[PDB]
Amino acid sequence: TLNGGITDMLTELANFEKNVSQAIHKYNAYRKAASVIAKYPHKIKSGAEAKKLPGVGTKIAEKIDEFLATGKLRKLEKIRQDDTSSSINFLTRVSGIGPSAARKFVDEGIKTLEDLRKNEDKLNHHQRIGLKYFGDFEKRIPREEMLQMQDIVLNEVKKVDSEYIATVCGSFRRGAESSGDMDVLLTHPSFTSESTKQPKLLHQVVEQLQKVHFITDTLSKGETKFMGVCQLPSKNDEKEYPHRRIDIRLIPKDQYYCGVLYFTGSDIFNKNMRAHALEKGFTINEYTIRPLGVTGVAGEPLPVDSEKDIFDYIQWKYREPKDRSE
DNA sequence: CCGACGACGCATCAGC
DNA sequence: GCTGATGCGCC
DNA sequence: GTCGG
Ligand SMILES: [Mg+2]
Ligand SMILES: [Mg+2]
Ligand code: NA
Ligand code: NA
Repeated sequence: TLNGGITDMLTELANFEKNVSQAIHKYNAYRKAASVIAKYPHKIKSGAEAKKLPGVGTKIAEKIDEFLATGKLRKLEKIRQDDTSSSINFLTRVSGIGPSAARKFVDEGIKTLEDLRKNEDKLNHHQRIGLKYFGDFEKRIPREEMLQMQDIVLNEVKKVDSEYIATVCGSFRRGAESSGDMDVLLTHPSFTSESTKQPKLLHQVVEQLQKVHFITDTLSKGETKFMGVCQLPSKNDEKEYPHRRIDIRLIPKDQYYCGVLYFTGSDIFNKNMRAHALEKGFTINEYTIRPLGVTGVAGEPLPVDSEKDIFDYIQWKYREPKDRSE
């Protein structure tokens, strides 16, 4: 947090390029520089000092010099004043509304929270629920509450089938004091990379978690991935808990280690790792690590019997989940 | 200089 | 209905 | 926007 001002500035520029400019690589470049600056153990004195870090080039260096001198950035100050940009940036905060939908709504005059509420019939299902729990979804989940939700999910899943294994990943597994949402990896013996010996494996759990009124809403749902909303039960006279985003991901049992590496994150860590995998001649997804054959095509899945093995292939020393918060 | 930037599931749509 | 492209989101 | 070829 030594450079909190800088990283906030860069994160804001990242969100600008992603939402308004619709330039996904600029957004990624900014988020990368923010990440590598975030863990830099010195209070940065100059842009030139920052340019040494991987991901900080000439442009960001110049902005950091402007920021450190004045405490602001004129590029952001203007963007803060632009009506179209302020609108798009807000609309994109509703889950389900991306850069395209945001710009399309503004063209119709739908640009405020009030406009969205009088026009629910123009939102798809995801966007309606996103609008519904707009306030709740911007609150953080204390680890105390993550531990409660974990006990519920892990015990309800045990009740459907004793052989289900649920593992809460995300920043929770990274040991964070708070989480923005809950992330659940799910494995069952029947679902392997060889055969689905048993249908509705994800459905059964979703239905069970709905019956005990944990899962309250569904954003999207398929055979392997669930996206929805959940809420902790409150006692008598208690004000209710905020509604929380939950993601449940069914991964084949034998591909657990690539799956648990992947949803443990962070998102930037994964990208840095997967980019590095390519430089070392491998491609990594949620399922497998595969070699890159002489001409580009991915080879066959290499054997993986721990998270560390994936680190070994690409010549990385192992990094505990708590050290992946990039 | 300039090509490449991680990799994928689900909802949604256009084309046939 | 199927196939693929696009939008949005997950880490 | 940045970097490695
Ligand atoms: Mg999360
Ligand atoms: Mg999530
Ligand atoms: Na640099
Ligand atoms: Na959004």
